[PDB]
Amino acid sequence: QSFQQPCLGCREFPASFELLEGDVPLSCYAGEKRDLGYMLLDIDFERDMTPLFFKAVMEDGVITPPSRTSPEVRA
RNA sequence: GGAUUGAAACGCCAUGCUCAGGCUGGCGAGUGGGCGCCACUCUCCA
Repeated sequence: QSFQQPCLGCREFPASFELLEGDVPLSCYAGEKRDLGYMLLDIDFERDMTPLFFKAVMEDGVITPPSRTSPEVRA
């Protein structure tokens, strides 16, 4: 069930979804590391729609952004 | 039931492959070659 059909960015791109109850499978670049540069973290609606950026790096195809609620990132 | 740099967003209207031209004039299948040599229907019952 759902409140509405999810989309991959734009409404013309629907997404099929599933719930996982087990282990994460392997990934295509499981044994490679890669750099992305800076990326968008989130948008601050409360302080008049202000964006935030952070540093992105991929290794084993897993990326771990910092918490967007953390105050220090709001500078 | 606030917010996926999102919520809305046509590649569209229409256009001849056309007019016309001979595969034609003409050339012998023709000269001549034995089906021949010889062979019992024949031996019986008023």
